[PDB]
Amino acid sequence: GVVAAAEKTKQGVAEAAGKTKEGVLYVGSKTKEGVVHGVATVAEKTKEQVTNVGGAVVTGVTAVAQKTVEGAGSIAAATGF
Amino acid sequence: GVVAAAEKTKQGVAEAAGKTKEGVLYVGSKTKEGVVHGVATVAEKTKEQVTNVGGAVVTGVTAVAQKTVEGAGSIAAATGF
Amino acid sequence: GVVAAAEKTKQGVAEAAGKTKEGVLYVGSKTKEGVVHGVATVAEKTKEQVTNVGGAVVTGVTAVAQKTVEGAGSIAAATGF
Amino acid sequence: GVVAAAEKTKQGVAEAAGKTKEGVLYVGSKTKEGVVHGVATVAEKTKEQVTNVGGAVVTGVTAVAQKTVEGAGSIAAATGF
Amino acid sequence: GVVAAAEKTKQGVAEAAGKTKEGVLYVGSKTKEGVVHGVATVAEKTKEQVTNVGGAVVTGVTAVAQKTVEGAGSIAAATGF
Amino acid sequence: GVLYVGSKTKEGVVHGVATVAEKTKEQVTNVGGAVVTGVTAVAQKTVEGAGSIAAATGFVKKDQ
Amino acid sequence: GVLYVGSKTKEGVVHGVATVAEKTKEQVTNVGGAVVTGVTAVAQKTVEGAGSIAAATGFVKKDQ
Amino acid sequence: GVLYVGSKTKEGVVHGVATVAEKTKEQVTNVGGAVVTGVTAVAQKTVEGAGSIAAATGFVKKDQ
Amino acid sequence: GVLYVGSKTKEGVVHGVATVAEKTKEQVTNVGGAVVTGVTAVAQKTVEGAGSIAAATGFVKKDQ
Amino acid sequence: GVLYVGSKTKEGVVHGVATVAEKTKEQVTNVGGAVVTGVTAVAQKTVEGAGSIAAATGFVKKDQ
Repeated sequence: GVVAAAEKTKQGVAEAAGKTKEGVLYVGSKTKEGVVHGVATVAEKTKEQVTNVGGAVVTGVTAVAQKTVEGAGSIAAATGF
Repeated sequence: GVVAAAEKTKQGVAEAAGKTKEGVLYVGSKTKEGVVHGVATVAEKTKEQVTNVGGAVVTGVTAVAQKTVEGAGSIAAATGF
Repeated sequence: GVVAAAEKTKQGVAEAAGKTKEGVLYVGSKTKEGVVHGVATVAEKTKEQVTNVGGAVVTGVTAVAQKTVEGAGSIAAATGF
Repeated sequence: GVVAAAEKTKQGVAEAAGKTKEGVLYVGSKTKEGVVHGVATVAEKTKEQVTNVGGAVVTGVTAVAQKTVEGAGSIAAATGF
Repeated sequence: GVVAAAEKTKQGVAEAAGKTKEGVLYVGSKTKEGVVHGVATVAEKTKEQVTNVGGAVVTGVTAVAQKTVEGAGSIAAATGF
Repeated sequence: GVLYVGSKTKEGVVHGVATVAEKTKEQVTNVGGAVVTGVTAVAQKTVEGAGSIAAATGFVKKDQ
Repeated sequence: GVLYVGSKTKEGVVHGVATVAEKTKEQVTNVGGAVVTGVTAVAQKTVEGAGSIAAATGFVKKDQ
Repeated sequence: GVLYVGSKTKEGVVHGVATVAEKTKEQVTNVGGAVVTGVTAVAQKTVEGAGSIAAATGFVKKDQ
Repeated sequence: GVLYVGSKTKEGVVHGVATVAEKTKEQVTNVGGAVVTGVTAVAQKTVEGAGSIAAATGFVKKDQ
Repeated sequence: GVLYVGSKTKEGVVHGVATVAEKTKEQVTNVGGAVVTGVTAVAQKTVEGAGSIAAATGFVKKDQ
């Protein structure tokens, strides 16, 4: 039994709410998951060599956002039998 | 039994809500998952060599946003039998 | 039993809502999944060599947004028997 | 039993809603999945060599947005028997 | 039995709420999970060599945000039988 | 020898203005004045002139 | 020999203005004045002039 | 020989203004004055001039 | 020989202004004055001029 | 030979202003004065001029 009321006013507002469940607000928010940012470099001479044989190799600048549910999550997996 | 009321007003508003469940608001928000950003480089001489044999190789600038449900999630997978 | 009412007003509004479930609002929001951005480089001489034999090689600037449900998700997969 | 009412007004509005389920609003929102953006380069001399034999090679600037349901999703897959 | 009321006012507001459950607000907040940021370097001569055989190798600048539910989560996994 | 290769430039730009008004009541009673309550995006590059208003919103000018 | 390769530039830019008004009541009674209650994005590069208003919002000018 | 390679620049920029008003009541009664209660984003690069207002919000100018 | 490689620069920037007003009551009764109660983001680079207001908010100027 | 490689610079920047007003009552009765009660972010780089206000908020100027 909720009641509001205004009378003999020049500017009146009557708000009446019985039950309320507010919700989530993301205002101007930020989120970063698995991020690289601003990787500056100055190298007069650069050399990068990779010699992979039957394996997994992951080089360079990498960013990964990985959600696995029922499996083996990895970035570089190698397996033999 | 919710009730609002306004009377003898020059500007009146009567709002009456019985039950309310607010919802999610994303106002001006940002989200980054698996992102690279601003990778500057100055290299007078550069060399990149890769010699892969029966394997997985992942180089360079990479960004991955990977959602697996019922499998093995990876970036570089190698397998033998 | 929700009730609103306004009387003898010059500008009146009577809003009455019995039950309400608000919804999601994305106002001006952004989202990035698997993104690269602003990769500047200055290299007077550049060389890139790849010699793949029976394997998987993934180089250069790559962005991947990969959702797998019932399979092995990867960026570079190699398999033998 | 929801009721609204306005009387003896110069400008009146009577809104009455019994049940409401609001919906999703995307107003001015953005979304990026598997995107590259602004990849500037200055290289007085450039060379790119690839020598693939029975394998998978994926170079250069690539962007992939890949949704697989019941299969192995990849960017470069190699398989033998 | 909640009640509000205003009378004989020039500017009146009558708010009456029976029950309220406020919600989460993220206003201007930030979050970083698995992030690298500002990795500057000056190296007149650089060399990077990797010789992987049947194993997993993960080098360079990497950022990973990895949520696994029912699997072995890793960055570099190697297995044999 | 200038070179623009894929460059960008924004001079006097209004970009990406989003707005939502949901179930908002509103009652205005204006008498000889200005009442602004809506979206308004103005973008200019050059506005040159003495005694000149370059962008006005809800303005009331009564001089002598 | 200038070179712009993928460069960017923003001079006088209003970018990404988001706004939400949900279930807001509002009652204005203006008499000969200004009332601003809405979004307003102004972006200018050059505004040159003596005695000049470059951007006004809710302004009341009554001189003699 | 200047070189801009992927560079950025922001001169006079308003970026990312978020605002929410939820269930806010508000009652204004203005008489010959200014009342500002809304979002307002102004971005300028150059504003040159004697006796010039470069950005006004809720202004009341009554000179002689 | 200047070189900008991935550089950034912010001169006169307003970035990331968030605001929330939830269930706020408010009652203003202004008479010939200024009342500012909203968001206001101003960003300028150069504002040159004698006797010039570069950014005003809730201003009341009555000279002689 | 200057080199900027991934550098940053912020001159006159207002960044990340968050504000929340929850269930706040407020009642103003202004008569010929200034009342500021809202967010206000001002960012400038250069403001040069004799007798010049560079940023005013809730100002009342009555000279002779």
